Amino acid sequence: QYAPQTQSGRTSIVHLFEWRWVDIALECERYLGPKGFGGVQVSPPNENIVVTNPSRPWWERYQPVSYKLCTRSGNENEFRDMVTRCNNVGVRIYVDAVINHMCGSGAAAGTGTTCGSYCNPGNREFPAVPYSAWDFNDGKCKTASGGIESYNDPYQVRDCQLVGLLDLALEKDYVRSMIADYLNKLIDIGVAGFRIDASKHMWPGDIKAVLDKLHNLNTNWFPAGSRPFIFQEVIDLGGEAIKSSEYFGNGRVTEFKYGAKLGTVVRKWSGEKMSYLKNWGEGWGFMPSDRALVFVDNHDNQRGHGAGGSSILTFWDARLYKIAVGFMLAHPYGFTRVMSSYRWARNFVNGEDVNDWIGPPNNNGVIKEVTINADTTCGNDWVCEHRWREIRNMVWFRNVVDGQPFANWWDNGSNQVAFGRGNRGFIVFNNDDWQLSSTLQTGLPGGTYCDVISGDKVGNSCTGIKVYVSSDGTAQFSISNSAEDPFIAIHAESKL
Ligand SMILES: C[C@H]1O[C@H](O[C@H]2[C@H](O)[C@@H](O)[C@@H](O)O[C@@H]2CO)[C@H](O)[C@@H](O)[C@@H]1N[C@H]1C=C(CO)[C@@H](O[C@H]2O[C@H](CO)[C@@H](O[C@H]3O[C@H](C)[C@@H](N[C@H]4C=C(CO)[C@@H](O)[C@H](O)[C@H]4O)[C@H](O)[C@H]3O)[C@H](O)[C@H]2O)[C@H](O)[C@H]1O
Ligand SMILES: *[C@H]1O[C@H](CO)[C@@H](O[C@H]2O[C@H](CO)[C@@H](O)[C@H](O)[C@H]2O)[C@H](O)[C@H]1O
Ligand SMILES: [Ca+2]
Ligand SMILES: [Cl-]
Ligand SMILES: [Cl-]
Ligand SMILES: [Cl-]
Ligand SMILES: [Cl-]
Repeated sequence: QYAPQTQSGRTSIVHLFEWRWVDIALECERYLGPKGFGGVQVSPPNENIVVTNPSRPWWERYQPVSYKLCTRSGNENEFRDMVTRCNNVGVRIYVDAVINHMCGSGAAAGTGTTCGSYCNPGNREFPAVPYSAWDFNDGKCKTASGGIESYNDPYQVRDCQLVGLLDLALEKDYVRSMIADYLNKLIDIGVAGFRIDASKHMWPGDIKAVLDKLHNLNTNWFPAGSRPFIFQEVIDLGGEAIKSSEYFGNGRVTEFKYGAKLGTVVRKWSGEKMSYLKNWGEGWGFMPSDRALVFVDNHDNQRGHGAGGSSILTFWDARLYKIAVGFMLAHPYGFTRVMSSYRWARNFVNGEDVNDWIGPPNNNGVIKEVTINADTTCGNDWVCEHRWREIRNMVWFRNVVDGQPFANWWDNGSNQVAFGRGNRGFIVFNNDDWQLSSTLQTGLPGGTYCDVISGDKVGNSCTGIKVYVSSDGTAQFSISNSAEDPFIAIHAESKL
């Protein structure tokens, strides 16, 4: 469950948050395949309740009403087409599996659902699965309200309702089997693995019991005997009762400490400095690298949901975000996930974005297609960070340097740092309020290399900055603190 099952040599996934299946299929073919991306995390593909107040928020997709593959992203045929087309160009599909719960316990009964299935939340009836009251944890929960009152009590976190959502009785083989049947349908379609939503809210052994029922991956695209990649969403910043490590036996775990601490460092908040990153990884108290799924931001915390707070860097802070994403994609720690977002109208009231519910770009609730501009950006308010040169080229960097060790660290004792990956790549950052002008050991063979942050190698030449590396492996890096992108990255495949 720990191996990502990407094509050999492909080292990242992108979250194409709220994208439609046909757009992802096209994106695999025209972009992600050719640009070396390993895979796509998709939004929940199972039927959800329609939320009309507020009007179609993103988060309605975390309120399941059946396991039918029919959502605002598309129907089952479109989903299958996507998985087929993406796998056929070497880009894997990872599903966001919403398995801890069904919809809100206070929701109305009816067929206000994305495929038209009936449900009666008050009576715990989901006939399209089917589930009945017997399949939920209302009895087992010991709080007066039926909700989680204290994260200090692991029983309540797992057995009570998370924000009022009906909590499935994951101890029951019936429930485990209903979930496995859904996940196995997806595996047989060709999905490579799963993000297990809300894993903190399930017992590790209940998750294990579900995972033990799972098929091997489809041999049209994977070697025989391949197990699905599992990454469990567990928020554990270091000060609550439930630990990430409780989940290591099932697969990887999201390391939320990563983006929280990196954001603080890059923002230079709380006295933090980039020079402190020399021992990034387990030296910062993180989980083992071979258990970690890492990311700068995710779909929750880029809009103030989940955890990390204001330190989280996002596309709204584009300059610093590119620096953080670049550091992450260069550093060997973890398996990397890059976010791909949409814009929304933020409205901060006493520090809270009261528009944090706004759903994807839409015409009257119908999700807009992703249009591609001549300059390779996207229209219709899709941000497409994974198309930014500075991020795409660092996705390629990580593939180029795969397997090479952290090497040749340098810092100025403040916020200028550099390091390499064996003899195959080197990166240099200036996050101080003054000039960087230093001659550094890169670990690379002598030659002239294209800086892949400012440009590209195009045939015989570089379209941006060029770095001349001496025969001894040293090079000067000159980066102004007023630079648009105050970091430079070179690697073996950017050499002229
Ligand atoms: C969002 C994450 O929440 C939890 O994280 C905790 C940390 O665990 C903790 O250490 C600390 O950092 O606080 C964090 C935030 O509280 C959780 O551990 C983590 O898994 C979460 N991310 C996962 C999980 C979910 C669930 O699938 C996603 O949550 C999102 O979707 C929710 C469902 O739509 C959305 O909630 C909306 O709907 C519910 C129903 C509503 N509650 C009202 C309704 C009912 C009855 O119907 C009443 O009984 C309730 O009392 C009412 O409040 C919410 O108000 C509404 O917003 C939620 O906001 C949204 O984040 C998440 O996307 C996943 O990644
Ligand atoms: C300076 O560096 C340290 C790591 O050397 C950062 O501390 C991190 O590591 C410890 C390890 O347990 C953890 O307890 C801290 O919360 C984490 O930040 C400091 O923050 C840097 O100031
Ligand atoms: Ca639960
Ligand atoms: Cl249970
Ligand atoms: Cl357990
Ligand atoms: Cl097999
Ligand atoms: Cl996540």
